[PDB]
Amino acid sequence: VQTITVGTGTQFPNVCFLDENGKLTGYDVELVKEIDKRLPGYKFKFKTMDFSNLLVSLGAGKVDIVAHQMEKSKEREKKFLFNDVAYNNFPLQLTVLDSNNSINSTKDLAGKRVITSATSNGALVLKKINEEQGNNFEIAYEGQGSNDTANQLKTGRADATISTPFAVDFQNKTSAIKEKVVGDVLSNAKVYFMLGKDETKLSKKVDEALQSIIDDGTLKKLSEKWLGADYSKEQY
Ligand SMILES: N[C@@H](Cc1c[nH]c[nH+]1)C(=O)O
Ligand SMILES: [Cl-]
Ligand code: NA
Repeated sequence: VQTITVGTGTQFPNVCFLDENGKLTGYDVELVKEIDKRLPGYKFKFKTMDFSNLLVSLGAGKVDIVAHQMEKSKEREKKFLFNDVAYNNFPLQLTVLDSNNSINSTKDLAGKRVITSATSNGALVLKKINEEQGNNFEIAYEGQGSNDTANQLKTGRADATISTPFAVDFQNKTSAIKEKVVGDVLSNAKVYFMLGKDETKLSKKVDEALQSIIDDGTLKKLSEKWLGADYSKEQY
């Protein structure tokens, strides 16, 4: 039996987070556990870290796989292996306070400040748009607590962020700060596991397991539980 170390986070509610009993859980975590169950030649264990360190760790060989709703991009494919079978969609839109109707196009960001998560695909998508627009807006990276994305939108310190409907909808359920998506879909990447380029055997095994999880209806059930019925599909 080969031990596989999976890098993930703890700061994505319903995706990778610690519950009331200090147990790591959420969609990505539970999917990996389901995959492990179906691969008797492997044992999967987790290594939790800041999201921003996950691909630094993967690149240094300190984890074998990353599971954190990772969007496929050509930049990431130049460095890492993606498995073939997707396990979510992560369509990105500008996201604003529910009261704010001043922004639809990215052109409406001129002179404004956008807050995002360092190292995320959405940050890259925004960077490229900024450059296309002649550097006409500011991109900043969230911090913790009162400096997180939601709080900087609440106070007006940030005018917008970039996010996906399933995530926005879940956050809104319990928050005083209501966010909404606006405008066009800026990126429509699917979500996969990320591995080292040498890890072709493991990637194939993961795809076999994930396909069986799709085929028996388990992914439908897992996605309904964690993502909500509106975001739950038989396959992605
Ligand atoms: N989907 C993001 C990961 C993420 C961070 N926070 C929420 N999602 C990416 O591919 O970079
Ligand atoms: Cl196996
Ligand atoms: Na296993």
